[PDB]
Amino acid sequence: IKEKGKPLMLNPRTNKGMAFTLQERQMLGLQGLLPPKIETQDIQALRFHRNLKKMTSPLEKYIYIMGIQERNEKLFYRILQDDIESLMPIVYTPTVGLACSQYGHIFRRPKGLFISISDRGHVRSIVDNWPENHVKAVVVTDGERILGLGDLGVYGMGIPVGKLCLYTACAGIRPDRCLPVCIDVGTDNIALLKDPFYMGLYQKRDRTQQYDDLIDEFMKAITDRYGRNTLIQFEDFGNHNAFRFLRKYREKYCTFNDDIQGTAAVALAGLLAAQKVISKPISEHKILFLGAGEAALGIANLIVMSMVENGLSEQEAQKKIWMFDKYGLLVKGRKAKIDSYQEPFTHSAPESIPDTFEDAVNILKPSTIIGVAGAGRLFTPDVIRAMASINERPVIFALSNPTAQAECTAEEAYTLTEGRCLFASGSPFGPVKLTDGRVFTPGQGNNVYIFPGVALAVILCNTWHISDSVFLEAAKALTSQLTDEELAQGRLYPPLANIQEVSINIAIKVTEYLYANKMAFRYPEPEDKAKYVKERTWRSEYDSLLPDVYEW
Amino acid sequence: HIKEKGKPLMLNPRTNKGMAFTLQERQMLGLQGLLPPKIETQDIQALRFHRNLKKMTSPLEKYIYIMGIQERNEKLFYRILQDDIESLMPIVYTPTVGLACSQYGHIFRRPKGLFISISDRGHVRSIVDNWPENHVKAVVVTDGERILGLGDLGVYGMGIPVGKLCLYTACAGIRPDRCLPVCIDVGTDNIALLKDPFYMGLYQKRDRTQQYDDLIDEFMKAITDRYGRNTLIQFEDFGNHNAFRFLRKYREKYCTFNDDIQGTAAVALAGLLAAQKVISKPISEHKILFLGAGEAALGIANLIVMSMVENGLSEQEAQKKIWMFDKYGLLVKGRKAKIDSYQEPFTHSAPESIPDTFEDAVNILKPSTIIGVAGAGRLFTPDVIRAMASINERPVIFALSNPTAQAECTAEEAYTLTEGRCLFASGSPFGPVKLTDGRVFTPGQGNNVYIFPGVALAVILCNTWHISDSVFLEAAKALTSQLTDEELAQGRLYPPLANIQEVSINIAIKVTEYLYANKMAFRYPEPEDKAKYVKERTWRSEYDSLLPDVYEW
Amino acid sequence: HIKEKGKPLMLNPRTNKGMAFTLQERQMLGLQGLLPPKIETQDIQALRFHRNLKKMTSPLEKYIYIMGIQERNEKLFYRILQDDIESLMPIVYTPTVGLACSQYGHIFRRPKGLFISISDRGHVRSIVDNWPENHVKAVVVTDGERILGLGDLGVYGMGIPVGKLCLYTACAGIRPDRCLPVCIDVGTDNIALLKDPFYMGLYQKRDRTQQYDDLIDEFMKAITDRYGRNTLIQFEDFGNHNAFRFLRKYREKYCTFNDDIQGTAAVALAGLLAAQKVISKPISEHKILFLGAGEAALGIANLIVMSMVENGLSEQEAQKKIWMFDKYGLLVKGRKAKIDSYQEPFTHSAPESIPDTFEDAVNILKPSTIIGVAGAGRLFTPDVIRAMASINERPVIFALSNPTAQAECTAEEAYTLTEGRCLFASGSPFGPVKLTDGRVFTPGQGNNVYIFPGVALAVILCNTWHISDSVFLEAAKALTSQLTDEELAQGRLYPPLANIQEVSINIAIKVTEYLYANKMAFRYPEPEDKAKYVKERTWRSEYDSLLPDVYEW
Ligand SMILES: NC(=O)c1ccc[n+]([C@@H]2O[C@H](COP(=O)([O-])OP(=O)(O)OC[C@H]3O[C@@H](n4cnc5c(N)ncnc54)[C@H](O)[C@@H]3O)[C@@H](O)[C@H]2O)c1
Ligand SMILES: NC(=O)c1ccc[n+]([C@@H]2O[C@H](COP(=O)([O-])OP(=O)(O)OC[C@H]3O[C@@H](n4cnc5c(N)ncnc54)[C@H](O)[C@@H]3O)[C@@H](O)[C@H]2O)c1
Ligand SMILES: NC(=O)c1ccc[n+]([C@@H]2O[C@H](COP(=O)([O-])OP(=O)(O)OC[C@H]3O[C@@H](n4cnc5c(N)ncnc54)[C@H](O)[C@@H]3O)[C@@H](O)[C@H]2O)c1
Ligand SMILES: NC(=O)c1ccc[n+]([C@@H]2O[C@H](COP(=O)([O-])OP(=O)(O)OC[C@H]3O[C@@H](n4cnc5c(N)ncnc54)[C@H](O)[C@@H]3O)[C@@H](O)[C@H]2O)c1
Ligand SMILES: NC(=O)c1ccc[n+]([C@@H]2O[C@H](COP(=O)([O-])OP(=O)(O)OC[C@H]3O[C@@H](n4cnc5c(N)ncnc54)[C@H](O)[C@@H]3O)[C@@H](O)[C@H]2O)c1
Ligand SMILES: NC(=O)c1ccc[n+]([C@@H]2O[C@H](COP(=O)([O-])OP(=O)(O)OC[C@H]3O[C@@H](n4cnc5c(N)ncnc54)[C@H](O)[C@@H]3O)[C@@H](O)[C@H]2O)c1
Ligand SMILES: O=C(O)/C=C/C(=O)O
Ligand SMILES: O=C(O)/C=C/C(=O)O
Ligand SMILES: O=C(O)/C=C/C(=O)O
Ligand SMILES: O=C([O-])C(O)C(=O)[O-]
Ligand SMILES: O=C([O-])C(O)C(=O)[O-]
Ligand SMILES: O=C([O-])C(O)C(=O)[O-]
Ligand SMILES: [Mg+2]
Ligand SMILES: [Mg+2]
Ligand SMILES: [Mg+2]
Repeated sequence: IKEKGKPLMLNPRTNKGMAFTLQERQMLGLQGLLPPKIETQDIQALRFHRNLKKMTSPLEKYIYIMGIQERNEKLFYRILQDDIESLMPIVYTPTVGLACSQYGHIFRRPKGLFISISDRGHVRSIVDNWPENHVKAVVVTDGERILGLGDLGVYGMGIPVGKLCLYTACAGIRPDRCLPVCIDVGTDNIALLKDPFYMGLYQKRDRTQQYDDLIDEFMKAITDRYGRNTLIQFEDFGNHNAFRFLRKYREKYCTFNDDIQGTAAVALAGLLAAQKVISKPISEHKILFLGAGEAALGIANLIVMSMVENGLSEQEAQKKIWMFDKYGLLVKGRKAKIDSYQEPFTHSAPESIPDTFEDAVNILKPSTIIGVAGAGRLFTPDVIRAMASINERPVIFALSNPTAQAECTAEEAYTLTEGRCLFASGSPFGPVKLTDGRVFTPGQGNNVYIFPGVALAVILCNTWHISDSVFLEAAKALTSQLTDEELAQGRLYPPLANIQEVSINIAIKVTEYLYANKMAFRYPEPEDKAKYVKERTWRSEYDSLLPDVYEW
Repeated sequence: HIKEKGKPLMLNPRTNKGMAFTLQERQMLGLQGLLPPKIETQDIQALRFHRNLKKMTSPLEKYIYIMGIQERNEKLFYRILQDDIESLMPIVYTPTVGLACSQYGHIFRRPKGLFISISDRGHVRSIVDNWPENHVKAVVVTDGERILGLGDLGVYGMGIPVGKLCLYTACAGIRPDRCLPVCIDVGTDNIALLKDPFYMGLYQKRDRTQQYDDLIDEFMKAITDRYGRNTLIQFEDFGNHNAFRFLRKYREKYCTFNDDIQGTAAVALAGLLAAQKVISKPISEHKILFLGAGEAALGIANLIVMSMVENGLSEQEAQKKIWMFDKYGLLVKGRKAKIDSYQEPFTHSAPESIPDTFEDAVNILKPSTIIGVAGAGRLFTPDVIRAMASINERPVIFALSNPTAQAECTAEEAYTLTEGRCLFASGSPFGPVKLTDGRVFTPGQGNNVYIFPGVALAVILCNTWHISDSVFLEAAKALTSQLTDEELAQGRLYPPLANIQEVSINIAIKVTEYLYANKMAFRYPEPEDKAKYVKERTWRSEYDSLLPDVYEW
Repeated sequence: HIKEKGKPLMLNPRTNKGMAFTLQERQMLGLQGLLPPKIETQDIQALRFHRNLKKMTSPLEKYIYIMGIQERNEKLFYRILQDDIESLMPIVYTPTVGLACSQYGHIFRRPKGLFISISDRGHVRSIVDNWPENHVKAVVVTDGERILGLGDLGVYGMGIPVGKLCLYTACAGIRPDRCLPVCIDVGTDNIALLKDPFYMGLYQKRDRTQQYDDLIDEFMKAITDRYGRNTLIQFEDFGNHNAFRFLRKYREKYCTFNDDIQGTAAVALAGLLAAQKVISKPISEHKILFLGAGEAALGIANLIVMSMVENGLSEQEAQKKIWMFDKYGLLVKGRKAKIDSYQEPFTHSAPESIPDTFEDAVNILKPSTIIGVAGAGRLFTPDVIRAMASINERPVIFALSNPTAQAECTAEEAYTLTEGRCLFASGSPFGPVKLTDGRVFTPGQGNNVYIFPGVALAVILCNTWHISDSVFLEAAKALTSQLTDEELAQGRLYPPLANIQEVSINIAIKVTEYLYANKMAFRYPEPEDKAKYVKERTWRSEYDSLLPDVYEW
């Protein structure tokens, strides 16, 4: 450290609080600025857990926890490590959605970097104002699709912040390497345009060429300063923007879209867990999507990929996937629009065309339904019953976030199918106990299981581009951790409590893959990939700040 | 002008404006992108705070929130306090500060002052040199032995100096960067705190050896060696034995007063003088009974004596009108319970019947004014109050013990049980009391917050070197002289807390006029307009421009 | 963009522009008033420097002045060097750097690199972490045992790494903030320096135990642990024993070369190849006699062998054409004086008469080329030169020892005593020589300054991990291929120092083309235009704008 005195306490990266040793206090001029008491991290973690028990509302817990990030960074990640299953719903979905919805009302300090359309031509100067020099990972949003909550504008910054908290908490990616970015080009959210506390420009979303040119400039500005292999994770962008940006940049920059590719990886891993229980033939698979956007087309393309990898044709796989959007079932000649990514999953109309999603369950008789509409409880009791009628063990994935936007609950799923269904949710549900005393612990089909492990590997390997097949390996490495006990309880994913261990093992496997496929440019290639990744994880343990005094 | 730019301007609460950093400021000082594109006014920030607060329940949750602002955006903190000081005084000051000190270590996020332990001994100078501010003018110091009526809280007592200096700035516009809260940690005799794993002081019993005196000496020297021999040092919540002997040892050697003796003396008297204006009771017929013979008791009594002496009476026949009743019973000549030097002048020949209870002391001595400063709970019982309503047409009842739980009685039971005839003041805030007959009594708060800001400002601006007991007499006069007829007519013996800013400045003005008149001011030259002089040197909560001066040649 | 403003921008020579700080820059960055109202161009600053210099006498006074600039205004320093590198090369480099190192401690004002002593042992990491620059790409390191021909100068030798890295930037446009000069102090065997009170190293004799190897190891690890395993480490002036065993121990384990072996090998060869172009002497008839069998001797010999081997000859019959004559006399099989591993291939069966002097070795062996690398003075005597002019129509005479005093002979006495028939190169600079018959010979300087910049730039930009002897062979080819006919026609066996910038960049370009072709480059992606790639990444001496980006919304 180059600074001494009070600045060590005002900088949350360095502030240890009362856990500054007596030597550190004397040698760095902190003596008297701290109480005479000298604490351990274990005492601070305890103080935190005592105060958290007295708190009632999840938002109040979010303001407290996220407050600690701006006061004592080490302690922030220590309390996250202490019980991440407990705190995931608070720092992440669903509470982060509540946080974003009124970000401007709970604001205390900015977090991450803000690039506005008014800053077009000057984005380098902005990027140059970020104090950290060795940034390896960027999570960026323009706030247009923040979960199922729609266009929240600059309020969307809460999502990148949450994502990069989990980079560190799960994978042990260095916080000071992490850069959360919000692109502000306006918002079409009229409620926010008359909110006097809104933190963005008071304008409707700029959709001219200035938009595309701004994202170009942001991409050039980031890599110019930090490195051409700088990982840029796109999050909660609008459908149209999500896709064309992913394709326009995936060959030019080290990028991926968490909502398309990250979701695809966690969904499949869930379906591969389900298929290990069911053990049905790969020919008797009809997958029906509620929603035909980022998450739908993403998951679909990666299913096809593992089906092609595991037996049948590419054209055989696409006829097995069906999609029902806002306008009706995706069928050739339908009056409503079809984009180029929806083409492979749009089919010639069947005998009768469904009006509602329940009619589509009965007509198509699918073995698995997946909900990514962000449109609320559309896996109605009838849809769930009909799905349990048609299948001995139906697969119901209600992945939409947050909880209110979810297609159905864990209880609704396990009850109406009499404990037959294999269930995963995007937002976390607790264990379900049915009338006959059977306990079902639902798994969370959320891209939190992927993006950390993937990100760490891509960084540590100095990888330049991320193919769809990297998300296949993560999908395989996630399910390859699920034990027989955990699946006997109905979990299609390992427990959220072990997501650290899971994300590390995923990074190791994705590391091995990237090296074996000439995608790693970190010379020299390490022998023990396990020990390589494990000895490079950031730790929440306080470091020594004492200068090296010695001998002569 | 600022010496630093970039992220450090936001990490420093002295300089952080949040989204009130102008576009130009963001671009020139390298903040562009580090803040949301939104540019805000303090008015918008202020409004964000109030909507958040309306909306919390527990007073302690409000304390953690408001005091949090002081470590994020200092300007906004004081703007918040200024917007509605009466609302927030209960939260930042008595009683909620007591609740906060009682678990200071359970709610700790950042330190908020200078900590000088008994281990830090012979090295106090280097610790004072670790304080980042160069021009400190005002120290409030405690050892935590007498935090309100909550007794020995040790380092947990730091909450009190912090609160006091927030009010230096909020009431008198004394500059925060010139303010230094200090906690002297010599251990605590509070066994509950020694068993608490979150305690912030040394895990040891209160050191009462020579080393305690040697440490306070070294502190007084270290502070004045760095910041100046006329650096204001306010002693707060030190506990009877130490408060007095330190006041006397240092009052002529440094620029130092004890707030719990002299401050509370001045506000009590100002309350008694406001009471005199409605009663007009002949001076000879006055009789004051104190519940307690401690710091506040003896402080208030010495300023009453001085006021009586100034108005005709002699020292001896003024002291004869003051009785005191401590934990061992009434104070009379040759009792089993001890009588210290300061208590002797008020220890009189035993009456006919020596009372065992305080109610007996009322019915015997038949006092006109009753002052409670015991910190021992609800000792002004309904029967104590009734007896006062019987003996006196207009009984004066000052229940000054803090916090609210330790007060001798409420406003409710004072105004009720005297049939709205009493003249009442509390130490801790009470709301207006409506009696069955429809009359609405608004109780005034006899708390030293009405004194220490104005006096402190005057002393600082006048470069005063030593504070006489006579300054506090002038403070009391200055304070009561601002009480309007209409406010005295609703039962207020003090101006409302809502106006404590202008009251505090007016006190400061009057005290500077006095300090100059009596050749106690050492600021050259003497200004012509003392009102204009004080008013133009008050710190403002309005954001300063941080823009470099850019101009054409 | 800069992180700091105010006086610190002037106290840091990396950022100080002096009066070239624009009005806007002064006002926004808080420099207004700290600088004279005058605003200047680098052209005016440059002009101020040259008028001051024209006008000093002693070379050492010029060295103290120019090297002073590097610690005041770095941009201006390199601008100065760039304006006229040929003029100032004698002052900042050989020979005046030798004079400077010989009394480095008498002229000391500021330190100019990283000092790692044998006392600093097991703690080398913390010392490397004290260097304020985060992105070091190029280290030049010495232990001071072999500073030029001046031998063991200890810490006084630090002058040499400083000089080398100034030329990294001046010649190859390698970024100064990425450059780290290092001095390893393990004591000195120089008794004169141990008696000097101004000596800058430990007052102890050169430690030659295991701890010396353990320290160099720890240095190699500490540097690469912080800055990267492919961090270029140039070994300079280490002394025969250590130079070779460290080169071999580390050449395949780190990105490291020895400049006094491999650099001087490449420039010597480039000189010999330029000589071949005018003589066209059949390969079989070549015979090279070295005065010295040290670092430079063995380095140059190994690159000659490789060039001959590439052009048809075998290893054995190439080595048979190289003879060496050290301090003990000629090197032949089974002599009293020792023969180390690296010397064996060149140690041949004794001729008819074993010479006692070097002149005898010429008259016996009748060599076509004579190379002096003894650092032992004027050993190429008039009779040595005459004998060469007799034996050879066009004798090749390379007097490469540095500095000027230690050179084997001058240009004057080479061109004179061979009647302007010799092909000559010096290690230290000589002016043009006009003979009585009117012909004017311009001597070229066979000095490794022509190699280490270009090679270093290539290695850095190509992210090369290990340097093969073959890279230096390509450097030699690249260097001589820039020698024009007109320059070779005035007696230059090297391009002029005036053009060393573009020569150094062209070397770098050619070496990058080679490193990529032979899969030694690890910078992804491979660029299409290698010339454009190198040229667009050179550091420029032109001031950068330090203005915050201010713009309207
Ligand atoms: N669990 C996870 O890890 C994860 C990851 C990414 C996205 N999601 C969630 O998926 C949901 C949508 O994500 P997206 O990025 O695909 O959004 P999107 O805009 O790309 O896609 C929405 C799709 O759903 C359709 N739809 C909307 N309302 C409908 C209705 N009532 N009936 C039928 N179809 C309807 C739309 O027409 C569109 O095709 C959100 O709730 C989001 O938070 C979850
Ligand atoms: N309103 C104000 O401005 C203000 C200022 C200072 C102190 N106070 C309050 O006054 C109280 C005491 O302050 P202090 O510094 O004088 O304390 P202190 O320690 O100096 O003395 C307390 C006195 O009360 C007596 N006492 C204790 N218990 C008693 C009982 N049951 N019956 C009768 N007497 C009893 C003690 O013997 C002693 O004489 C505290 O609650 C404090 O918060 C209020
Ligand atoms: N137009 C105006 O508003 C106006 C006019 C004249 C002076 N001033 C102010 O007065 C100051 C001049 O200082 P000076 O050195 O001549 O001493 P001074 O004579 O003005 O003040 C006397 C002492 O009180 C201190 N002091 C003044 N204001 C204070 C505050 N708000 N909080 C704490 N301490 C305070 C000073 O540091 C000094 O030690 C300037 O900072 C200036 O802002 C303002
Ligand atoms: N970032 C810079 O500009 C900079 C400056 C000085 C030195 N260095 C580097 O320091 C290196 C020493 O270790 P290393 O980085 O090579 O280890 P490494 O090569 O094993 O690390 C591989 C990559 O992942 C990054 N990385 C390692 N641990 C990480 C973590 N916990 N979170 C996020 N990213 C992580 C590294 O920065 C590197 O880019 C040198 O190789 C040198 O190149 C970098
Ligand atoms: N021009 C250049 O680029 C360049 C590069 C490196 C070294 N040099 C110079 O070459 C000289 C030696 O360098 P080195 O590293 O090879 O030194 P070294 O210590 O490796 O060896 C010097 C050699 O010269 C021999 N020698 C010494 N005195 C002699 C004498 N009187 N007669 C014959 N031989 C004698 C020694 O025995 C030894 O073989 C130094 O002056 C040095 O400055 C020049
Ligand atoms: N138009 C232009 O002039 C232009 C175009 C492209 C890049 N650049 C420059 O190239 C750099 C990009 O760096 P990168 O991280 O992509 O590595 P890189 O691939 O450009 O360079 C390869 C290695 O050489 C180093 N390097 C480059 N120039 C150097 C110098 N002058 N001195 C010392 N070391 C040097 C780098 O740090 C890196 O380790 C930028 O700093 C930029 O100024 C300039
Ligand atoms: O409204 C603000 O800018 C800051 C609020 C806070 O720090 O609480
Ligand atoms: O206990 C600490 O040191 C910090 C606590 C917090 O920031 O809340
Ligand atoms: O500045 C100088 O000239 C010398 C400094 C020193 O000897 O330390
Ligand atoms: O953050 C998430 O959980 C996911 O990316 C989503 O958009 O629903
Ligand atoms: O702080 C106070 O309100 C007072 O000084 C007391 O001690 O009660
Ligand atoms: O520095 C030089 O010129 C050369 O490396 C030498 O050692 O003579
Ligand atoms: Mg998302
Ligand atoms: Mg008090
Ligand atoms: Mg050398």
